[PDB]
Order: sequence, then C-alpha cells, then structure tokens
Amino acid sequence: QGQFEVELKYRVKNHDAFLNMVKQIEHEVMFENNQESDWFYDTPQRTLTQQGKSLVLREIQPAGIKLWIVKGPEADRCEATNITKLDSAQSMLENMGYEVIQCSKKIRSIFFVGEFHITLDFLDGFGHFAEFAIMTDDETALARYRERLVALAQQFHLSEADREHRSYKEILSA
Amino acid sequence: QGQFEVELKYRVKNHDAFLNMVKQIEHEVMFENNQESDWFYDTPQRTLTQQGKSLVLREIQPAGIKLWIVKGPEADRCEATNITKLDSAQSMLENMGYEVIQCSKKIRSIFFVGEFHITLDFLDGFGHFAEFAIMTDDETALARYRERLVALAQQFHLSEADREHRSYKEILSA
Repeated sequence: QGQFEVELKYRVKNHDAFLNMVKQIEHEVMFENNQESDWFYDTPQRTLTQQGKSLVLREIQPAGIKLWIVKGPEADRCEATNITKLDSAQSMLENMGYEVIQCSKKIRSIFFVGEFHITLDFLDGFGHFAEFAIMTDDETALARYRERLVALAQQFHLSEADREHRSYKEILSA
Repeated sequence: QGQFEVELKYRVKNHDAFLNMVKQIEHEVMFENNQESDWFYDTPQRTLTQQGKSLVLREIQPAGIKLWIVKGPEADRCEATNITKLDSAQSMLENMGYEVIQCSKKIRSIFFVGEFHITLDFLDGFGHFAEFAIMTDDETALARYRERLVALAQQFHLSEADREHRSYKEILSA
C-alpha cells in the first residue's frame, strides 16, 4: 500500500441508494460527512503542472487528517505523508517558492471493504461522486486491481456509463 | 512560541561536567542520546542555499520523531511539522525537483528548563556542542530572552569565548 494507486471515479445520482448498498455490506468506516479542503500548489511558471504533477496540502475535519500529497507524473503514481501542522506546511511551501494555484472544499466520506477504499463526495452544485481504489507497491497487479475495482463498482450498480473521467482539479476550473 | 527563534550555540569541552551541572538544575528530559539524521535538500543549482535557506528532513531514533524543516531566510526563522512517512517525503521532494545535497548524523539529547531548550550534541570528529534556545511571537522580548540564554549558558560555565558561530552544516563542511 503506497506509491501506486489505481482509482476509478464515478458520478453517483442516488446517495441513500448508494448508501443503502454499502449499508448492506460488511465494511469499516474511516469517517463520514467531513469537510475536505484542498490547496493545490505550484511555482510561478507552473512547473509541476507542465510536468504532469500536482502538489497538494489537504485537511479533513473534524477527523483532523492532514496530508502533504504529490500525484504524477505516472498516471497511477501518488505519494503522501500525514503532517501535524498544516499552517507550517503551507508557510514552508511558500518559502520554497510555491504558491496556491487553487483551493477547494467538499464534503467527503471514506469507507473500507477489504483493502479497497470507497469514497463518496458531494460538490455543492455539481452532485455526488464516488471513487473506488487500492494503493499497492506491486505494479504487476495494477491491471488486475483495476478489475476487482470495476467488479466492486458493479456491486453498487455503476456502469462504465457512470464513469467520470474529469478529475476534481482537472475540472471545476470549469 | 513560533515566529522568532533565539538560539545560542556553544562548544562543550567537558561533556560529563555539562551533565553533572544540569543535574543540579530543575529540568525535564525530552530524550537522551538518540541518533539524529538530517538530509539537506536543494535544487541542483543550489537555489535555497544561496538564499540562506535550508530544507531539511530529519529523523531521531529511537524516539521516532520525524520532521520536515525549513530554516531561514532570516536567521531567527525556523518552521517545521512532524511527518509520519520519512521515505514518502524523501521521494516527494525528489519528484518536486530537489536532491540531497548533504546528509549527516549525530548523537543528541534534548532537555527542558522552563520554556528553554537545552540541546547537547556530539559530532564525532568535532566534539560536543550545546544549544540554548527559545521561541516567541513577541518581537519586543528578543533582547531580554537573549540575555536569559546567556545567563543560562553561564550556569554551565560557557562564555562568549565558547560561542559557536557556524551552523551544523558549516561545521561539517569544515
């Protein structure tokens, strides 16, 4: 569980329905209905963005989860580490020459089903979204996880037609 | 305690004498004789170094303390946050364009005397060193704090003649 995260995003048109579904499934809960704030960073010339990378500081309340994240360049590469002082992290990145190129808020819920993660998000105005994923270190099993992920997705009655390819930041820059 | 750091470093000729003295002063132990490893980062062209900044990833064992630190550009400025995954941070700074420009290890003990910090270090091949420090948000009390740090150090029979002006990195560079 690390550097390689396969993730499928879906549009969810029915919350309680989706909820009822997981409601009828054996699962662990990381947290429900927290507010997640994300701060995306980059240099003045947008160097990270030109290289297919994203740098993010993230805080989830009231769970109190705070992360320093870097995604890319590889399609499935994602690294992170928990941090205790979000403000210090923000201040250090600016001192490092970085600037917030985007900030965002959303209500989020994350559940566990085996080693797979289920994320349910709600963007005020655009609707509910769902993410299914698993982070692994072995990259050979990255096409087979992508499948059990689809399998799991199928359990919630979500078809490829429900698949959402536009990413959070990747879109609602709109 | 965060905006302004006041810290005086001194060379310690007699390690045992320093500790026997601390035994006569009311104090607390954070940790004793731990190994501290520091990894200094910068871009290949030394952007940060040339601007008086230090970007550091630090690990202390067996305490298990892991930090992401940025000191400077101002001499009295130091910011940090604990991180849970040292290797992820290392890999993220790498992905962000930084490289290890210098690394080091030393033996360190940290004690508390009021809101004052006393750090006793051992840098093999260079000798022992002590740091007396304090952090405050009140810029009006700087002179007074520096005075109390001299007196404190005076208790350990350390004078301005024992004052070490070089930073950790500079002492190593000899």
